[PDB]
Amino acid sequence: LPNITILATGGTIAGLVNAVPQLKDIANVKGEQVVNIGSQDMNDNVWLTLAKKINTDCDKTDGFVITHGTETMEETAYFLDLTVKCDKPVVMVGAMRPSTSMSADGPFNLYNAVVTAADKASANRGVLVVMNDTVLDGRDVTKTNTTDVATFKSVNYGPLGYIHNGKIDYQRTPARKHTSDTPFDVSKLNELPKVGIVYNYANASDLPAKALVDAGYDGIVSAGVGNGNLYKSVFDTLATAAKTGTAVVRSSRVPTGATTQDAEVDDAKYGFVASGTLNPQKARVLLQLALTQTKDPQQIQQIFNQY
Amino acid sequence: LPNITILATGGTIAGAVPQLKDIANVKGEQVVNIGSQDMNDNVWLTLAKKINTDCDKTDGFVITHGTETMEETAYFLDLTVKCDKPVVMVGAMRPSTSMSADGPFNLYNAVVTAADKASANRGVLVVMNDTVLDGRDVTKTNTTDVATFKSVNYGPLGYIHNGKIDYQRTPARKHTSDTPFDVSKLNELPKVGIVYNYANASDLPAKALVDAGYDGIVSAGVGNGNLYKSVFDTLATAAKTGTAVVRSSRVPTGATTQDAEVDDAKYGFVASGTLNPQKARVLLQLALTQTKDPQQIQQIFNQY
Amino acid sequence: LPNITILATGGTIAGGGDSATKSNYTVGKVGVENLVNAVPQLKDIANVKGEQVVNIGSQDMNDNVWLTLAKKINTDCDKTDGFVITHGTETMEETAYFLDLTVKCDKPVVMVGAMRPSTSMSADGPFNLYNAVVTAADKASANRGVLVVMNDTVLDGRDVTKTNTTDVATFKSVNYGPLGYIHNGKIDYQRTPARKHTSDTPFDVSKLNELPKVGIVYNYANASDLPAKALVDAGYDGIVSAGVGNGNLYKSVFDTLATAAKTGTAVVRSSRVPTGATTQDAEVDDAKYGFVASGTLNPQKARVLLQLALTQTKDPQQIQQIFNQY
Amino acid sequence: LPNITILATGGTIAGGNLVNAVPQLKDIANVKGEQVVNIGSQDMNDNVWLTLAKKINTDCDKTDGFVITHGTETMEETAYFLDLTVKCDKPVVMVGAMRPSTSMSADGPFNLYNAVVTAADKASANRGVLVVMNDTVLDGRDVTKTNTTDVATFKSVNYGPLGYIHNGKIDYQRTPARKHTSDTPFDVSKLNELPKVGIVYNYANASDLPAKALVDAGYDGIVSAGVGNGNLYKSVFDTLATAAKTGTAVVRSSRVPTGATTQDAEVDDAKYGFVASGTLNPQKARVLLQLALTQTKDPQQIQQIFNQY
Repeated sequence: LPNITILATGGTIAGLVNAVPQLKDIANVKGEQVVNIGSQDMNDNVWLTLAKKINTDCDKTDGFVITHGTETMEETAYFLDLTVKCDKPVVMVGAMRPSTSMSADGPFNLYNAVVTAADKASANRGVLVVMNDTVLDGRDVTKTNTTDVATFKSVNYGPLGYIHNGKIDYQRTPARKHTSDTPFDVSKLNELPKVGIVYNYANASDLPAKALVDAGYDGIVSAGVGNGNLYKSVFDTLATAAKTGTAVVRSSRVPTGATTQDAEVDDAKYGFVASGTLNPQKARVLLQLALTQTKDPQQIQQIFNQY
Repeated sequence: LPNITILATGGTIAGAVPQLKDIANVKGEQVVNIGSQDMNDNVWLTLAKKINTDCDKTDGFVITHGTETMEETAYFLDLTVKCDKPVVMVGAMRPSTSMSADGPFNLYNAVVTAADKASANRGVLVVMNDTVLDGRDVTKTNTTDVATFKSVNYGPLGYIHNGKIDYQRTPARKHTSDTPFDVSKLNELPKVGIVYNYANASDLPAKALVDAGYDGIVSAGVGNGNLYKSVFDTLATAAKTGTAVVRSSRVPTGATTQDAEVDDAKYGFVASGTLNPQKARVLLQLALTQTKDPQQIQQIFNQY
Repeated sequence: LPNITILATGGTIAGGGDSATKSNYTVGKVGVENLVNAVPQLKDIANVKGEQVVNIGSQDMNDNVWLTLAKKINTDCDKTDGFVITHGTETMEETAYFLDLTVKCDKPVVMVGAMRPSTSMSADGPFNLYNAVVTAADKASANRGVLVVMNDTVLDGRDVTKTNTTDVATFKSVNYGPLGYIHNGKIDYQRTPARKHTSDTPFDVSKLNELPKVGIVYNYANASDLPAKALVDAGYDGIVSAGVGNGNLYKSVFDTLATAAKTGTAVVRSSRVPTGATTQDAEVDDAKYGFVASGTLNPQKARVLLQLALTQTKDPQQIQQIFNQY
Repeated sequence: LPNITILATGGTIAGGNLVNAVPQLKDIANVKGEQVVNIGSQDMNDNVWLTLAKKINTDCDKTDGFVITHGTETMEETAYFLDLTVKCDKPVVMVGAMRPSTSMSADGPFNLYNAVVTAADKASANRGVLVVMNDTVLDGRDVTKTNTTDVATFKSVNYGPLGYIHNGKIDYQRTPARKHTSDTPFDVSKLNELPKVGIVYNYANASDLPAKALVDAGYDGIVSAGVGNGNLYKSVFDTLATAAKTGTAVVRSSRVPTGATTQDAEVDDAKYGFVASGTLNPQKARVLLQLALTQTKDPQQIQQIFNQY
């Protein structure tokens, strides 16, 4: 029986081997509370702590399972998918319903979560998210509904596998480079570059973007309209901010599809970076990491076409 | 034949479409000519006033418009148009010069819809990719796909095949002539901005708006309308002083619900239901022309 | 508190289970009682009582269960505030649309089921059950036709279908969307069906003892016409074709159906494609062959309407008007 | 430029050969074209399938890649057949139109440009047979028609597309895992007919006649479009259990459009000799069953086949 480590970052999602005695029939389960906060307050600090831990105790066990809140689970998963160097399955799991309500999704999610982490096939596929009998990759997965237990879907490329009765039928694996193939190492960092997001919409104010420049942010991510477009005010503010070193990334408020390279905006003339299929939140995770390597817009783009 | 007035706000989306002479006597006039990413309050008031002013001179209106903020203009017109004739919007996701451009057939179908007597009393309508969609619920789901506009929470109202519409639904929230919103006497609208939530979110953006005396702030929260700590503080205090705060969500479907995760009564906050951040901004604005009391905005937010 | 009656048709979707035959009235009654006890919270929103009308897996649903359910609901209308019917998920969408068409009662009738065994981890039964009761007890659910409540969403009997084989979120209205969503015991209703249902249809099954025979044939590359010929040779009143694309037919299937239609069999062209309408005279010249186009109705659902239409008329044009009204 | 062979199977999907209808075609490849057949896809059949496979596997060495024009109705069926039987390693891309070529906003022209664009990409190879529709690249195993009239109807409903196409460039982030093309034991080059496989539908009060008729005419295999996770109406179950006994191959699939029919979940497969088709819908599963029947009539082995391709 495999040894599996459950790393908690918050409250319990089930009720732990007491809560779900079935866990004992699939693996040797050990657990440790790494931190305790709501996911809406997730930060650089916790992020760095988790990747560090995973990298540290990586040889001490056969796989990890991370309980996390759902609010920003898509952010954390992507950051780990980029920064973890361990070659053992790292699986994230949460619950849409409180462990004390009727029909709590937590226990079964957990069990499937463990099952996934403990399957030899689950290795080498990146940081994984297991929700609603589905295995999802940390890159494409995202929360598509506010309350539904089925909210987590890889909206662009789809799931990796499905789980029935503790058996998984994998029929896909991600192509973009992840984990041990990324040049990203935070083992040595204590803080990450400052990157923020601004939203576009009709009559968009420039203050938010201006306020970010004046605080000297390293990076700004634009959640544009349509295929990455920006409202006049935001555009001007960002283009000058792209000439004073601030790395500017064009992404989109639209939940599926890519923000293509020089199509709607002449990225070249201004030095903007197109996020591709990464939503504002994810594009932010990648800008942050790239800004610990280079500061060259032409080099950040190449990063966005690879990871 | 019916008389149809096309109101253009941008470049063409077709080319024209000779088949249109088969369904209506079509008239048109440019109103503005901008990409929709720079759409603003001015164009809005202008479109509404015109619609309400020429309302009797036509059998129905068709508005050509860019796809980026269509869902925003649609809802505003949905709340402010007092005309009882069909108002329908169309765009094209492909340039008219392109192979397999969608604009031409989209426009045809748009006119078909405005010319159908059954299209009345349904609110402002968006017609794309052979589907009729209501102003409130429609949003852009994909950056480039021709089938991008979907009513992701409650579904479409009708589908069009060979020029006829199978209508099986009608929006229940109040719209057009049933709203207390009159923008005729207006030349300006309350200032409402939007801030995004995410891990480590900065409170600067939220701070800047407050410092500029914005009338209202819409939060695009994480999950069911939750806020990152810093943002939460800034916004809680801001509400104490008289700023209208609306919790909406960055998550594309599902409602941001009243008092589930955040204690709305305690902090003077408003929950937007199924309105996304950008649509939530539209109703908050108009709401601000009526009241400023949180419980009254909340009730407006439950009605329209 | 409202009085809600639960009519069960199969296994228990919440709790531990009996293993009882439940053919005995008294025992069936005790079986629905154990449900209330399995979901204590049900006591805070309604006085719940009930009985076991039948007990079969839903793969074995049949005309007889339907005539019974319909008659029962129509008969007990006065005695209660609303109905909640527990049903297996396999053919839930068929039963819902039959009731949607034959129920004359004006109180809410709501169907509910579960994709997970009630003894399973994270069983969905209990909460579906609770939310069905909430829906049945809400005065705003009145007049919306028969309803299916699953996974916090209120659905209408006409458009609802099962989209996935095992997902708890499988029930969706794939063409027109849901009617309302339930958060914390409250329903956000923003739509209501526009097609006539329940008391506004002319279908009365109250004196009926059996229904016209209607079967379904599938189309695919190289399809055989034997299945179609079998239903005709047995004298079926009607045949529904699950066609390819916009209701098209494979060559051999067309030939058989053309003759069937000319000699008394009612023929409805539907589609195996899970969303969108099979439209009149688009891909097939319906008027020349005497065929009916099903609209957004899928094969199973179109079967349900063709049966009812055949109690009224056997004329294709009249039947076609019916597929356009219900 | 690559030499791309457009094989057409019906009317033209562009034009109000196709090279003059889509001038842009010439910027990206050398187009040669033959009309292999001219039927509407609702009449697609075993003979055309046998013909198409042999063709591609014949002229494999003579070109850089294939673009097959096909009606939408059974596209998803041919796609899978050719996915189990093509032996070429060059890209074989399928494509069609949901709107008539003479139509306003016809989709055929751009669809075609993109199929050619797809067949010419060095990346598009070793991914199985492909179906390119509406700016998307889909494998022939999961792709299926989702709506009766929507130009966007083709989706791989269980696993997602292989890539997206913008301005002539493909962003591939997925390749199909199941074995396809050259890695399959399935060889049709010496065949003239395929085993006889039919489909029966399940629903409330379902008749057993359709099933009985296939059995009595001695079909080799039958595919059940079941309810839920492949379950069967009583009467149909019965007829089917005996059929297996009489040596008929029986595969449980589902009328439900997504998700998998699981083995020994709702029906005791071992007890009756049934095979559960997994994520294969009833018409995709007939294709695999026919092929598998050209190697074995053993249930346990057919199953295993449904678990590999």
